[PDB]
Amino acid sequence: VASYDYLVIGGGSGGLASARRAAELGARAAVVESHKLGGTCVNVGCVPKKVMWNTAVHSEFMHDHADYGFPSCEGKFNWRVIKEKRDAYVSRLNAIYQNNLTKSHIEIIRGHAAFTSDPKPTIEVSGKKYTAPHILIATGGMPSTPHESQIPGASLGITSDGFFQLEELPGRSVIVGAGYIAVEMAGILSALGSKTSLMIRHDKVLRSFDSMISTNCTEELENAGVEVLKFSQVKEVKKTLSGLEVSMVTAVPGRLPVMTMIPDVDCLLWAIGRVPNTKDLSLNKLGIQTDDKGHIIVDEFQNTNVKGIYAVGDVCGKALLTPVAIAAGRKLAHRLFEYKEDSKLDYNNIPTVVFSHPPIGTVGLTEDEAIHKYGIENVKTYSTSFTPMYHAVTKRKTKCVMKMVCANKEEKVVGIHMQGLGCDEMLQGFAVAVKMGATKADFDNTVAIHPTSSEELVTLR
Amino acid sequence: VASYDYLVIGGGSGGLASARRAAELGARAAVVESHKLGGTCVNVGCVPKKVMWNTAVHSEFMHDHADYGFPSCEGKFNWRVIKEKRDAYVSRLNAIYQNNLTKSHIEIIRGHAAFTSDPKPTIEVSGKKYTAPHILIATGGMPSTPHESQIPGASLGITSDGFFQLEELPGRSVIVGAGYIAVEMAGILSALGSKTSLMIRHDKVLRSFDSMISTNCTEELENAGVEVLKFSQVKEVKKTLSGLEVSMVTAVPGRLPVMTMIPDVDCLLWAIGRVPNTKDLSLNKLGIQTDDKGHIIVDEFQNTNVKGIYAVGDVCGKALLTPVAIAAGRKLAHRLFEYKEDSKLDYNNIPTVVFSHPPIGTVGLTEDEAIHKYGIENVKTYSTSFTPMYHAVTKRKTKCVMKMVCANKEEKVVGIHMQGLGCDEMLQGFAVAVKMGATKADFDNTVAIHPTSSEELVTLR
Ligand SMILES: Cc1cc2nc3c(=O)[nH]c(=O)nc-3n(C[C@H](O)[C@H](O)[C@H](O)COP(=O)(O)OP(=O)(O)OC[C@H]3O[C@@H](n4cnc5c(N)ncnc54)[C@H](O)[C@@H]3O)c2cc1C
Ligand SMILES: Cc1cc2nc3c(=O)[nH]c(=O)nc-3n(C[C@H](O)[C@H](O)[C@H](O)COP(=O)(O)OP(=O)(O)OC[C@H]3O[C@@H](n4cnc5c(N)ncnc54)[C@H](O)[C@@H]3O)c2cc1C
Ligand SMILES: Cn1c2cccc(=O)c-2nc2ccccc21
Repeated sequence: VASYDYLVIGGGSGGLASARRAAELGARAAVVESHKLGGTCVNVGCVPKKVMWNTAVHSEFMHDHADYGFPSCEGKFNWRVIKEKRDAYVSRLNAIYQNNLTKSHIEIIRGHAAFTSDPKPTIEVSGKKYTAPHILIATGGMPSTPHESQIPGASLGITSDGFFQLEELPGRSVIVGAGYIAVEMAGILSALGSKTSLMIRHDKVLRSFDSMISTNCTEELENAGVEVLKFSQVKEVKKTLSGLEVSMVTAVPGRLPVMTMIPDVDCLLWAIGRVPNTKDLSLNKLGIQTDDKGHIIVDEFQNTNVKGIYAVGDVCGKALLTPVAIAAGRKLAHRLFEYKEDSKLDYNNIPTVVFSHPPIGTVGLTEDEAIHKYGIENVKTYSTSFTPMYHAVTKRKTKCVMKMVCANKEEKVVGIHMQGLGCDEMLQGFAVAVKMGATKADFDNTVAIHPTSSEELVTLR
Repeated sequence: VASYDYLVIGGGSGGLASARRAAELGARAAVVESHKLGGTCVNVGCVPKKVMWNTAVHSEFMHDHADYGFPSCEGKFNWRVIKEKRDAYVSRLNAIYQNNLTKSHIEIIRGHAAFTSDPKPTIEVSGKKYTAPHILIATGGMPSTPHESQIPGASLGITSDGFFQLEELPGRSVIVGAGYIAVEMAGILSALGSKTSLMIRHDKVLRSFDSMISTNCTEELENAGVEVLKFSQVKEVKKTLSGLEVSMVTAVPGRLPVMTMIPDVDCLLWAIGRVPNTKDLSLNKLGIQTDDKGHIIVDEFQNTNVKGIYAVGDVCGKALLTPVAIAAGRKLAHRLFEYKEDSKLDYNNIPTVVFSHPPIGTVGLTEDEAIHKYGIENVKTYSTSFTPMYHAVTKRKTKCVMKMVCANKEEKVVGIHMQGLGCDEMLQGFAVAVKMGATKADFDNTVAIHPTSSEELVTLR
């Protein structure tokens, strides 16, 4: 049995970051990866998604050419052109992350790892065993699909995984789900010319976000040509001559349930959740604790219930973001290999961007969350809504909405929420300020940058 | 003589903001304006500049259409189309600012004000006199042009003022100056198809900015097709058959001076400085103090040397930005009309964006400024340079450069400097953090937003 200081299962965001930082501290480390380095984000996540978003963004701005004094464009978007370049870029990234490991002198173990029943924590890959005083589980998750038993034909639909295998633009797309991935997918497919529907269980998307964002994002989706099918879910999917037929039930409150057949669907995309990647880890061989969804349970230091075994990232089911897996991974490395006992990730005030159109930026508590935590008497929100001067000369419009959530007498900024042009690049700095415990006076004492959208956040009244 | 609590000379950024805030505090206020409300920013500054920048940005991104799988565009940009819409937008803004005053119950006095010799501070407009215990001078400035005596034919050139009167795209443009206005003008004219030169006295533009920015911006200008004429200045301008001939002298260090004639120039644009608007104020009638350039001298509370007379904004020659005039104006209002004796503008850590291509964002001290202030032993800078993943699929490239300047053991962030896509909307939040006295750990403790350019500022090493 080959022994290391650090065995890391999964060469994705969390695994790579943690192994690399451990190695910097002197650890003899190995990374196990059954597929491609970079994991979900690089291969079927953040990176390819962003490239597709950028493409969609081009399509959106192109509508404004004539308004800006430019001749109109020629017609045909070509999905295949961007797909090939996206693929190549992902390949470049894979090669880069492989090299990062090697130059870090981190061993790369190719294959699927599973734990053994061996007393001291030990894994097996392709018949070979490996052990370490410290084993990180960073296996991530994967897209959820409905069982055939619940929804006959569901397997005819694809997921975000399949999305990145698409070779052509689907003529007609139905996206099922109301979370950020669903929204991003629908927004991209629609902007690029797919006749797109987004099917949601209630009245708005992003219901976990601040209500202003939930409302605005749903509206902007509709304004952009995305058909939002409210209080609707899939009952069955059937293969037809032209593509797929989606039978859905719509049950709007105050109305009667009605079943509708959606014909001629080229692409049915399930975006209804992620399942952790733990099924084949043989976690039970060591009594490693999971929840009923298969998420690995950890304390605030990413410890599992078993000594010498840790978990970070999507596999733990909390804040499923690349930078979060990375930060928890690095904090863990510092704790184990720099003996910083207090080293852990603070899961409060993690910023998120949703790449809708326009993009969404959020950090901290929703207004409701603040209300519950501080008391309605101790929360004061400031908000504004405007049309960015970018649109001063266009017939097409998007809105910018901003909300600042303040708590207590000092008006501590405990939440910032926004959607609008530039909001994707706008958030990071404000997240630093919020992390620092900025009050509203801190914002107001900061001189504005004009003319930008961002200045509106430091001149709210 | 009509008496008020507050007489404000100039209905621009600083004047409007100060009068409006005074009025909120109950002041009986009047604003004198000889031309259009909104002053320089609305009429011949920030707003129209930004619209033109947005137009130029379209042109830049259009080069990337085919790379993103879109058909190429048709050819002819039409300046006249955007000019008309820009003009209309400026007209809407004028009407808005007029209305803001009226709804604030601020009297609008149309005409040119000048002080009288009357003992108690009094102004005259169109033969009528007005007085107040508090008179704000907020007259702004105007573009500098060389005297014919120094440069024969200089009056054949225009300034940024003339820029916004242009009805067509000049075929050939020469911009003289190295500051942000020069850079923005050249960048816009060039992006829109003008054969553009930018003539600078030394080797780089923006020499007052951090050296990284000065260097990068000069390079990006060249990469974008702007001819940067280094160590060059105009000796004479002559009207020719086709347009203008610009005779310039170039004196590169280590070389001999050489005179070059630039023929067929349609647009020669002077952007070599701003002169304060004080010449016809009859400041001498009250002994109001100015410098040799005509700037009104003030203390930290915007007091002139004369009791009951104040000045804010470009007329004082310090930090010539709209948000600065606004903030100094409002702080002044609070001091005078809410009796907040400590109310004043902090002129440190004012953020600036330069709308080059890509945009520049800066706040705090350059590296050299930090070095001088803290000692080279007490300054640590972090920097990075990358190509934004937006360009992962394009043949055209721009860079993103970021520098964080840290001082002392705590590594207080005393400067942030950057150029790159999205940097215009990125800066504001970081400016709030820097104002708060953020250290590098504050940045590093902030979870990244991925994939963005902005995340690079919280993961510098
Ligand atoms: C469509 C989509 C878009 C997204 N966009 C963003 C975004 O814009 N910004 C953002 O912050 N996040 C985004 N995410 C989230 C993101 O990608 C994840 O949060 C991230 O990948 C989690 O890191 P991880 O290390 O936990 O898991 P992963 O990055 O998925 O890596 C886990 C790895 O372990 C391997 N593996 C699993 N089991 C084993 C085993 N038994 N043996 C050996 N190897 C194994 C896998 O093959 C894989 O490479 C997106 C996700 C999706 C699906
Ligand atoms: C081309 C250009 C682009 C710019 N872009 C930006 C930018 O993107 N961001 C930014 O923060 N700043 C920008 N600026 C700077 C900006 O516009 C000024 O800093 C701002 O206008 C200053 O405010 P002010 O109140 O001091 O002067 P002004 O806004 O110029 O207002 C002064 C006013 O007083 C009036 N006036 C003058 N004398 C008298 C008198 N004797 N009697 C009656 N009325 C009088 C004038 O007609 C005028 O309306 C730009 C400037 C230029 C020239
Ligand atoms: C931010 N931005 C873009 C981002 C990505 C792709 C574009 O094509 C684009 N075009 C633009 C046009 C005008 C103003 C901004 C713009």
